[PDB]
Amino acid sequence: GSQSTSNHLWLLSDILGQGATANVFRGRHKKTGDLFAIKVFNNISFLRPVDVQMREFEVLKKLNHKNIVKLFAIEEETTTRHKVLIMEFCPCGSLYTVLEEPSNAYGLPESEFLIVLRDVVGGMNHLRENGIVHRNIKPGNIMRVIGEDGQSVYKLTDFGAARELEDDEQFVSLYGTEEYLHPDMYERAVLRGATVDLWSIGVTFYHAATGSLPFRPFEGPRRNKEVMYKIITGKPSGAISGVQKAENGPIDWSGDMPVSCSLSRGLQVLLTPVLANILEADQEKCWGFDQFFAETSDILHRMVIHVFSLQQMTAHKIYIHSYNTATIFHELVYKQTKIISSNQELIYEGRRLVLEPGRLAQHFPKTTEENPIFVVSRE
Amino acid sequence: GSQSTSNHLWLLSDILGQGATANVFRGRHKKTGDLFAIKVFNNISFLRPVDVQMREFEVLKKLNHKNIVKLFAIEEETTTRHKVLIMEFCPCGSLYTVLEEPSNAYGLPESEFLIVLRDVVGGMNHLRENGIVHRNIKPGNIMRVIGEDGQSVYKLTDFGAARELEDDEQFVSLYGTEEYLHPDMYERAVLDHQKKYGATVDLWSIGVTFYHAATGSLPFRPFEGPRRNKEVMYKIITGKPSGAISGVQKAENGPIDWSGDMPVSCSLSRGLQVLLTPVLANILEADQEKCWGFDQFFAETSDILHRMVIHVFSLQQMTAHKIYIHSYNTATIFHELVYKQTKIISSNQELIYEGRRLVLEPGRLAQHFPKTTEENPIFVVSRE
Ligand SMILES: O=C(NCCCNc1nc(Nc2cccc(NC(=O)N3CCCC3)c2)ncc1I)c1cccs1
Ligand SMILES: O=C(NCCCNc1nc(Nc2cccc(NC(=O)N3CCCC3)c2)ncc1I)c1cccs1
Repeated sequence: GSQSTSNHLWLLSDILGQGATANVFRGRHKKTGDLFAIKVFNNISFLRPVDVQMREFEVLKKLNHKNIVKLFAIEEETTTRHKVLIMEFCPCGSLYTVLEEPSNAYGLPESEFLIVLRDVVGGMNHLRENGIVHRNIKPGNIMRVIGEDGQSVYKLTDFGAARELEDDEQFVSLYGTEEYLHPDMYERAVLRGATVDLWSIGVTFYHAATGSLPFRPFEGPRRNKEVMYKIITGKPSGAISGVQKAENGPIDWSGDMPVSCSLSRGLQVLLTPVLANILEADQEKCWGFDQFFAETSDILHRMVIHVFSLQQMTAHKIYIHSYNTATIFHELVYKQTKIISSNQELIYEGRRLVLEPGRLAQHFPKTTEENPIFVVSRE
Repeated sequence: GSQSTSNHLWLLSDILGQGATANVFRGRHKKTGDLFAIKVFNNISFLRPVDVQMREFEVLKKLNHKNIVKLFAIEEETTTRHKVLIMEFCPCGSLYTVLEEPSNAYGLPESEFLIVLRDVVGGMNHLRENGIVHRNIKPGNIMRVIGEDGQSVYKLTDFGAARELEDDEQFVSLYGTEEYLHPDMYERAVLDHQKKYGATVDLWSIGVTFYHAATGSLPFRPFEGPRRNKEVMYKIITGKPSGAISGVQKAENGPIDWSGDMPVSCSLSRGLQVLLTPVLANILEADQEKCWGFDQFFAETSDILHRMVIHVFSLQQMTAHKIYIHSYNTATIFHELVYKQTKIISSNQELIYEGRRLVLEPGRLAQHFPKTTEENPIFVVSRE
């Protein structure tokens, strides 16, 4: 069948998404023919507590960002009178289907990954500025939109398990007397969450970088659930992935990106610390947000100088800040090349290149994979 | 100063209750003049997420029981149009004020206590049947109402911190796929963690409440009292050896005196204490894997409520004894309970009732024993 509102119309066979509590359909405005995604809650859904039901509406009401799938309106279904959500339609689908593309079997292209990095981060920041916590971030609900400039824009959606956090202050005054409180209640209301998203993002970022999941059972994630729980909960600090090659074999843990990572070493080495800190179940040790945004911004504010090592026959991306000196450039070159700065001899556009030790990165000549700054070691 | 709605009117001076997010006032209905309690929220309270604000209302919409303060209507205040709660008014007040009665300084009388036990369990069962957790139960919240027989009825109220908890079991794959879920989320995604947790916090509060009612004292007492010294309070509640039902700080910065038993000054029969302490001990456990479930709690407490009393008097020590026994319990178990309180070996146990040696058949049921009273009790002497 079909359903509608006074402004929109959709067919139930036009499913875009299915979940425990709701479906999302592709609909059209009755007068313009403009496309929208309509989220409609199911009967099961109405058995949850009313205040829980109210959460998503309240969360989406708070958000308006380029990296959050846009809420256009809340309308009433003509027959049921049930409130539905009218949202931005993203005909390209999600980071899920992108990752299904073969060309992306060992990770997104470096530029597209950086896009993912920028947009997911921008979305998180927005959730954080609004006291929101999503709790179920996955490639499947990070939607892709081809922007004005032909470039992808990513946008978060599916805030079904989301909720607003509050500072404790409103709760505490709430209990007058403490003599009857449970220890936990006491701890919470007398003496004195969000990091769950950071974990999901960490895993999402891992998947985008490698085409693989960081933690997986030998049998695969869906089938071995016991194993999975031990892996993520028994994870050595600093580790980024743990895999089981054995039927009931031990977990091979790693602190670095796998060898087939689609990203340059330049970026791998920046990305790793970020993952290691967010993929920390112990809330004590996981990064807080202000640090997460700061470290990722530090990745995104860098420019790239393309280097090619002629002695090693390898290509390199140097992630440097526009204000960084040449001294620093050479140091970043050594970090990947293992050619001491003293022995680094450069060549640009067929002629030898010499850099004042105090020149600035934004005044280096323009480089490209096709036209890089060559390095060689001169003993 | 005063406020109003279409139907009710209250004077700001007539405050019945006062808290962080709301006040409760005594009002009258504009036509009938019937008294009611009215809960009015403060502005600060509206800074909370709307869904949180909703809860108390959505809770009170679900509840209907004799042990839960009744909701009459949700109306709007005339000047602000904010929603207010029209509630059953309880002139008598709460279990808290009852316990402020001099005669209750060492606990309630067995008769009230048993009533308090029954009602609280009844209400807590209603909450549990509706997935609710109160979270802030205390004598101050437990309202007292005179029933038709002149007997007390107790009723829960003040659901300011309450919420209705989702049963995770009811749905399949609430979260679509798990590969990206934080471990806590994964747990909820595949494992009654939240419902089992929320449940216990009310059990604890109920424990402290019953201990208070039975003794006139709080079980966990820093030397300066709970309000004065929160670090110790916490250490005591957090550091309590299992089986312990109280911890008291006798002196300043002194060690703690732990007890697994009721204090000797307790106003309850030993018959009742022996039954109550294991209940107190298993709900006053901070340890999730050690504490009782709700089901045990209900089974164990109803075990107490569905026992009959047989009044015995021991000629040995000249003392009276309440013997808590099930209508289906046998003579065998009766002499057992008697010895536990009397120390008279079962065999030496010679009984006298209404001036005649009582010969209990070996297997007859405690339902077919003589009806006793504190005034007409079975006497028991040793035949040595
Ligand atoms: O939201 C959810 N899940 C997120 C998805 C559904 N929800 C929305 N979906 C779109 N757009 C969309 C959807 C599906 C497929 C596609 N297209 C493709 O996949 N293509 C086309 C080109 C290659 C493959 C686009 N917009 C806005 C929304 I809100 C939920 C699932 C269960 C409860 S909620
Ligand atoms: O709910 C709360 N606190 C619980 C109570 C307030 N709320 C209600 N209160 C009554 N009745 C009532 C109350 C207080 C006192 C009395 N009477 C006395 O104290 N007496 C009478 C004789 C001697 C002293 C009666 N009914 C229904 C309700 I809802 C809150 C405190 C802060 C926010 S909420």
